[PDB]
Amino acid sequence: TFDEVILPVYAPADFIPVKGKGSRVWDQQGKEYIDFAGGIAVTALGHCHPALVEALKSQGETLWHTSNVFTNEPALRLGRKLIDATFAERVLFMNSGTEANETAFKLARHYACVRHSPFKTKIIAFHNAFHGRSLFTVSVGGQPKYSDGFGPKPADIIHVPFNDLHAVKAVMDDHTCAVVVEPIQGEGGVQAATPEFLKGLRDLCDEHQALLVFDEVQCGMGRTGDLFAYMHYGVTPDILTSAKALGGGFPVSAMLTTQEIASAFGSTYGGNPLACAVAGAAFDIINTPEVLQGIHTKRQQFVQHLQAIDEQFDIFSDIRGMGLLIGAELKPKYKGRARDFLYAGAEAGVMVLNAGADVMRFAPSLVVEEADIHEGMQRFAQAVGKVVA
Amino acid sequence: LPVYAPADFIPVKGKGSRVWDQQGKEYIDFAGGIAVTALGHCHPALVEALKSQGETLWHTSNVFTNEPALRLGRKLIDATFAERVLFMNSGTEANETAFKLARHYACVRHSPFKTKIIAFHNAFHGRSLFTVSVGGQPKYSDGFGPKPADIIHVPFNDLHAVKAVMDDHTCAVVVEPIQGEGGVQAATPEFLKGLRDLCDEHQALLVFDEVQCGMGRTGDLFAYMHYGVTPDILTSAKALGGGFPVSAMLTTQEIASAFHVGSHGSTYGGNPLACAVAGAAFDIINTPEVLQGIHTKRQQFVQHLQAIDEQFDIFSDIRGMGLLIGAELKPKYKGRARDFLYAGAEAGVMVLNAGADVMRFAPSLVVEEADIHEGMQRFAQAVGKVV
Ligand SMILES: *Cc1c(COP(=O)(O)O)cnc(C)c1O
Ligand SMILES: *Cc1c(COP(=O)(O)O)cnc(C)c1O
Repeated sequence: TFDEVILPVYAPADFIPVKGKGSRVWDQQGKEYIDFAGGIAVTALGHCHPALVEALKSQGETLWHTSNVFTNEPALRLGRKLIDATFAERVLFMNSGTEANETAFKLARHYACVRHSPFKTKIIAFHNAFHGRSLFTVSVGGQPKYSDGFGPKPADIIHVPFNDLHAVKAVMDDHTCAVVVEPIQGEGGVQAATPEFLKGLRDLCDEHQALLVFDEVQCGMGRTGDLFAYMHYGVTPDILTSAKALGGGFPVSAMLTTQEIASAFGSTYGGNPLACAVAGAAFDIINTPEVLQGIHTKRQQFVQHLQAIDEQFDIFSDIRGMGLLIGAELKPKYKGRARDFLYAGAEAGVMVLNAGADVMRFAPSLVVEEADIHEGMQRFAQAVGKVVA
Repeated sequence: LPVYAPADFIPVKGKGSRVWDQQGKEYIDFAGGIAVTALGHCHPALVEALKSQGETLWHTSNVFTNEPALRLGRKLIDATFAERVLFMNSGTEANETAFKLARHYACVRHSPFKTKIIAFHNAFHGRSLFTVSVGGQPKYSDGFGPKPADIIHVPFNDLHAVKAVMDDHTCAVVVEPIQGEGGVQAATPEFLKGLRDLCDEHQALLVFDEVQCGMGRTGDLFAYMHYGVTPDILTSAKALGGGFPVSAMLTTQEIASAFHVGSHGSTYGGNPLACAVAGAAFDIINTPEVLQGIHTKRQQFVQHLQAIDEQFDIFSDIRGMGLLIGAELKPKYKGRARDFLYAGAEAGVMVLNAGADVMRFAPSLVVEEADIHEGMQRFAQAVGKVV
């Protein structure tokens, strides 16, 4: 049915998920799967979490939609929660990570234009970066194969290697408006920024009067075991973007910044009432000491399994990432074959991810039960075993 | 300039075409959150779809399909020229997908140099850098650094201008069959058919932005059906989810095949919860009875607007299609649209603008006759206060 209905932009699994509860999912044939993928780090509280269902139902019988002309109570409440918990003084709500990034990039550009010079236009970004698939965001993204072939790209974007501080210093000048970076490049093989690199970015932005833009669409909202990855590093950005985990499955996103920067464009703008209600309930759960502590407990449970799998099958050269964003890089013998293990995983009843062709990625619910971790990782071990044999 | 609500106008509850704020003041909703809540607030069918799917499955990623998405895709394909659909979150994203597709199709089918996009003055297509550059308001596209190039703007309804700028290096013509933001201006039959013929001649794709005028708004499922002019690509949002963030890009198999695995496009797009709600909305809007009702209701609004002009002498033109209504103000009241809107709010009726000279109405497609009369009596009161 897929090939007959929707554009040839995706190559989906043979099975169709129909129901989810917690970190378990069922297809049309009733086959049960363990979810270590979370729809690519989106369902951070699992499927149909009672508190998120409650919020959806309660707001759903009250008010769904206002235009950006009006504010609404769920948006104001969520805005306040994000402002109180972060560096942010102002928040702008959208629907997707791409839109949040569009907003952040446009703001950095416009801030430079009005506060400094219309010629202050250079955006520094990184190879293997992913920021979305709109023309602008994909051009800021560091994957030419995704940005090629759509006509003239928005100009004045410069790409250098991730974690290469000297390259950044080399390209930055008084005509630079922003540095855009994922504190951890999720799609780009789960590579975390070094402390010196991220700190260095802050110093260079300060020097050249450019804005440091953190894309935390994937690595934000508790993913790393801190509310946002920047908190782990102790490096404060000028602008931050958040989505995916923000709504635990509901299409929602946020752009966070200071009042000084926001004024280039109330403490909150926009935000769908239904979306913000759900994101509010999601925030309330994730931003607790115990949930954040548990993310680190759960990571080591996952990592110990991956270490045991490697001890058995000689398969991983590296296990990396932060919190419940986990990357397992394949050894040279299994290079380029990440998709093979993902497919065998699904056959064994476990849903995993890739991060390029050389890396297995895990992004489960932040509250995934210990029992589900052990069962799912046993399934993945069997899947690995089938590929090896 | 921009219309913003004060601290004492915060909507907290909606029921049908009525809205209440924090202080419990009741409003009649003729705005629909800018033509979004096409079935009113908290419609029982849409609430039921939201709640039931909400207990089952909200989100899988696009490396999976889902039943609600398949069901909705099938319904759109069966009812339109479309053979393939791509689901996204917003009209902007749908337009991004459409414009990228037209560009990529030309690149692979003809030439990497076939890049020109023809768009129109006063057009609105969204607020991403690309979509706002295709949009026809330079004030909204200025000041964000280098714009994506090869976009040419000409006046809406000016066929000769289009003919003049089009060539073998043109990949697309992008147009709203009715320009909603741009003063509620409908394309003439000659103009829109002319666009089809020119796109045929130059092997360019005709892209209809029906984000505002689509999904029943005009009294047809899509505005293109009224005109009898079939586009190569169509975009839909707003009314599609009746308040739930959802959008769709509609095209043929031949065009869709230009995209391969990885060409696009989304994390949320194709969302099981979104598509279930949109399915329920589609099922209600795409019925002869609701679509007939839209024309009945339009005339009820128009008769009130005519009566207001008879008493107050404020309108020079009443236009639009279905329940997308534009009422242009007379020269003596140029630039007063915002003031009539705020006076409306004071009188307990929510209306829109379409530029500083035009009043816009985009109510629920099933707005009750009683709400129409009451709300327009409130608006007639608001007008009297202004004049
Ligand atoms: C997934 C992701 C995005 C894209 O967000 P959408 O919701 O797909 O628009 C952008 N940036 C990063 C780092 C991401 O991981
Ligand atoms: C409202 C509108 C859009 C924007 O859609 P979003 O959902 O706001 O991204 C684009 N084009 C037209 C014609 C519109 O009316």
